[PDB]
Amino acid sequence: PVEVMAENARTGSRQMQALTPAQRASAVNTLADLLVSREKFILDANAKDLAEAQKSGLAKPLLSRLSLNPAKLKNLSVGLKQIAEDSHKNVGRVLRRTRLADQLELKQVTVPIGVLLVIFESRPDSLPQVAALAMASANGLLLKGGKEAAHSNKALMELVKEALATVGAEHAVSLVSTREEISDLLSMENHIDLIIPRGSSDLVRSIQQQSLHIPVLGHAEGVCHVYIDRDADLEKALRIARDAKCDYPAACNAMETLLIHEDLMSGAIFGDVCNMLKREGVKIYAGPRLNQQLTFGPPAAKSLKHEYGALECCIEVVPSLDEAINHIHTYGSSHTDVIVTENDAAARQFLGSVDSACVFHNASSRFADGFRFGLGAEVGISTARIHARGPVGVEGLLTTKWILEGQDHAAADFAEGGGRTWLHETLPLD
Amino acid sequence: PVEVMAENARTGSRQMQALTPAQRASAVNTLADLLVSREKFILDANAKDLAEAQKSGLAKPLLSRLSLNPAKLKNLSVGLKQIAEDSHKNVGRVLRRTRLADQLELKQVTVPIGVLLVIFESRPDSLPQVAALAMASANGLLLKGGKEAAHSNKALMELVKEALATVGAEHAVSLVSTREEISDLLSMENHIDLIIPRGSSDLVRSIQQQSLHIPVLGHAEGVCHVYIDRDADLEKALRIARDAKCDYPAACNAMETLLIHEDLMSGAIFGDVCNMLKREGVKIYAGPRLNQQLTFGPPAAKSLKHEYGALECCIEVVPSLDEAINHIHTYGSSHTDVIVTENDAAARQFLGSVDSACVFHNASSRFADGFRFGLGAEVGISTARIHARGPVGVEGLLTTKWILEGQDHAAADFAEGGGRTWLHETLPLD
Ligand SMILES: N[C@H](CCC(=O)OP(=O)(O)O)C(=O)O
Ligand SMILES: N[C@H](CCC(=O)OP(=O)(O)O)C(=O)O
Repeated sequence: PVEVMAENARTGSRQMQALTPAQRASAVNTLADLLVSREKFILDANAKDLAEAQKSGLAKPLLSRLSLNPAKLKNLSVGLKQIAEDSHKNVGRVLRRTRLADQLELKQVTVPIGVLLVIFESRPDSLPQVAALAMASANGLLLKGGKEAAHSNKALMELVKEALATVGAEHAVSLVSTREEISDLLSMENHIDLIIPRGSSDLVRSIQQQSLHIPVLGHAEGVCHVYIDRDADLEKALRIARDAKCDYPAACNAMETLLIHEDLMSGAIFGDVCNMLKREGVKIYAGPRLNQQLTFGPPAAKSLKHEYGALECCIEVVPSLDEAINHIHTYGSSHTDVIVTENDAAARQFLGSVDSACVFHNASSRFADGFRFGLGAEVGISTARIHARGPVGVEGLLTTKWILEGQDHAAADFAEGGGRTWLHETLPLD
Repeated sequence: PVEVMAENARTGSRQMQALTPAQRASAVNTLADLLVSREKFILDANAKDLAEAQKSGLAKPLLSRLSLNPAKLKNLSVGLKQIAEDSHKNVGRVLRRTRLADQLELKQVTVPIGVLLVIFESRPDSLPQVAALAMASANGLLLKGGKEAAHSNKALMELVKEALATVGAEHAVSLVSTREEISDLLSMENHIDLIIPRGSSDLVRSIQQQSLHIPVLGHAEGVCHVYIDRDADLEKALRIARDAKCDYPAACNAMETLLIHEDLMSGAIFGDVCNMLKREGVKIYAGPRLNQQLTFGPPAAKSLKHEYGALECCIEVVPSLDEAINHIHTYGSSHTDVIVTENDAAARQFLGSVDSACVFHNASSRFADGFRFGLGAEVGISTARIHARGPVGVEGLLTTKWILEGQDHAAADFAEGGGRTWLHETLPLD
């Protein structure tokens, strides 16, 4: 069934709630061990299921992401080991230690979010990742993929279920797929808490539109942007654009535009970068100001708010750093940004100005992946205006809960009628 | 108009964004000064407008909350002074200082939320509160009340507008009311960010239903709950129920139920508490188990998930502490809770168990107001599953923004093809 799953999930969440000390670390340890001890099973499952899917040939991005080999298995094992190691005290943590009057102290402890419902096109290299995520943040977890690789996902589900049942006393994790009517449970409320799409632009778009009245994660479209300044040496910009566009054209956080100080048009930079893009075979559009400054020009642009995911990168140019700010905040989804120059003043004003999901200074918008931030294995990428930004580390799955241990106190007793006063002494947090 | 207001708001937000050092503190200082220097104006405005509204006589809760006197003005002045004092460094704060490789350091700075849209029935003792809130968290602000007290609210708007224009160089705060079609702008997106209802149960309910796809605040219905244990001396429970129900029956966070160890039914506690409730004239319903244990009994109960706001408090009893947990998590909106006993073991298990918006140990659910937490003047009360819980302090209006200042780095350069490595040295945060 469906709802009984969610309730089993909540129950088990509270079950494993009181089991932090070396428990869940040991749990994901044994999970890694099981991952490295039942490989032939899961390897052959993935192989046969993907092979059976090949006869259909539904789409090359999927039919590529579906891959899985012992290398990826070693990678997942080591990543989950890292999560185990650094996941010591992400629950049951204090954040403030404050007193009000005699024997009147409070704090602000951490606590799970509840019953998450992750949705992704079958990239079965993800399932154990998020499973360890849940079992480290102790918040029980549902899962829901697509018909593709369903058998392999089922095998991984057996994996994680056994691994949890080792110690944990409850299967506080479940899979529900095979025609489960995304709109049906998506419409349901008061059981699921955080919808974490991961698959690709299709899922996140279809959700953000479809979804209504539910806390979600995941951005809309990774419309990056870049800037270069009159005080930037060129070869920087060159290799930067290389890392930016040349590397992984289908990446969510992959750059999709560019912007340059108009004055340095007279620096041959344009020719260098565009000849380089052609050396790497990159389709080129541009914008109105570029249509102005030159005669022949690359083709027109459909809409500045587009996305390509392949070797295509629009290009505009403006005179004002502030005009740059206007443009970034007007068109792009403000998922990312970057500045390249040597002056700090313009740089620091910029960094202090834009409200993207991050900024950089002589870096590569390919940097935003969490793993590159030493942030522990991320769970997604958020661009929403609340509760999480950019790389959503494991901390992006926790909330607060105030506790108070008084003796005999009350509200009216603190008024002038009683001998109760406020102190607000911020104790050293334990 | 409407949208131009929102855009003026965003512009001014970024305007005052780069003006932290003693600027906004001075701004709210001068705001308090103006509040204490143009009283006759605003006092007479409130007086005349409320008097004109009295002829209608729309509702006593409103026609009571509408009050305003020099005492309340002194109170607002001192509260905003407190906000000024403690609002030094809530923006431009670092949270982590981490390096990856040579000259590759990052951080995680704070940043406003954007363009908030607060909605409340006209309690004009609120407007300057939230205005100082915005101007301390630098996030520009809209405002939208009801037709009542519109003139007084307009006067306060003149107040705050002049106070901001003193220094701030932009009116990054605006009012839009007088028939502004809540559903119209509520439906609008991509300009407003956080909807903060404050008025009363009516507004929050009508919104939560009406609202769709927008980050909101404010709970649904402050269905509290209480527990008492077989290891609690009675007079505690007595004065606790006093402070709980007797004080402010219409309070959002006011208790609405009760629960007692069934064994101590044999302790005359029931008679004491109910005779006390009658001494304070409290309407009484109860629940099925109580219907069982006694014969005559108070009347039936419509639905356990109800709310009264007046001298009415349902009462149930269960044997199992865990059954208590089940009940709290099943019926109540889990806005609050409290335990009263002397054993820590049961107490500590409880506190570690329930997932309300807070818990207590020998306190009064009237405690949850933020001001009682030394938390600075709150802005609302959230019960949502994300981003804020219980007392939403001023910190509940801030987000994150990652910055990076590298030299010439890239993503592929960190692979084995380059001499780039990861360090993850958590520097001492500045
Ligand atoms: N393949 C990813 C890097 C590519 C990336 O941008 O992140 P992803 O969108 O695949 O989660 C990794 O292993 O860190
Ligand atoms: N009147 C409030 C206390 C009552 C209360 O529960 O808070 P409120 O719902 O009025 O914001 C105060 O001044 O702190």
